[PDB]
Amino acid sequence: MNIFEMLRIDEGLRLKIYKDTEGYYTIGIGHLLTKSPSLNAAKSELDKAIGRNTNGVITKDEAEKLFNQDVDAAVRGILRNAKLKPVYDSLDAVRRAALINMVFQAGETGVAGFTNSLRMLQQKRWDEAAVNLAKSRWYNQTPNRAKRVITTFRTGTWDAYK
Ligand SMILES: [Cl-]
Ligand SMILES: [Cl-]
Repeated sequence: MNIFEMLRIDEGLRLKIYKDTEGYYTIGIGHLLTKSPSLNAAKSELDKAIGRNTNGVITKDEAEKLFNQDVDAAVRGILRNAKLKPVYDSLDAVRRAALINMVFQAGETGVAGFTNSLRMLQQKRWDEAAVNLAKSRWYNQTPNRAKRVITTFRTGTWDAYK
């Protein structure tokens, strides 16, 4: 198990424009296109991301390419974040993957805002961080996914994904 397979599990794969759980325009493996209500604005962002007139549909390869870029961006965003880098450097390899997963889903600002939980993670107080991470909109809106992420932080194994 690694970050790519983990996220592929949590986000799925769709070759056609679709709405995420919040109702936003998305494509591929969780690649948010836009937060605007317009399908057209979405088609436009897609074409621009792919580099061609797509018509709301992409190939598997295209999807995997967006995916690789987004995982890369997530990691780099963590290292560039003053609040995130420290937690991340403190963690083992599995737990690091759980951090990247939250980041990829909720944006860096998003995560950087879980102040108390980040502190708990850094202190290695697993069980407490889990409880604290659960008191969030993030958990309430996508509970089964959040649950997987949280177990990963709690245990340090890939058990929730196996
Ligand atoms: Cl892009
Ligand atoms: Cl869920």
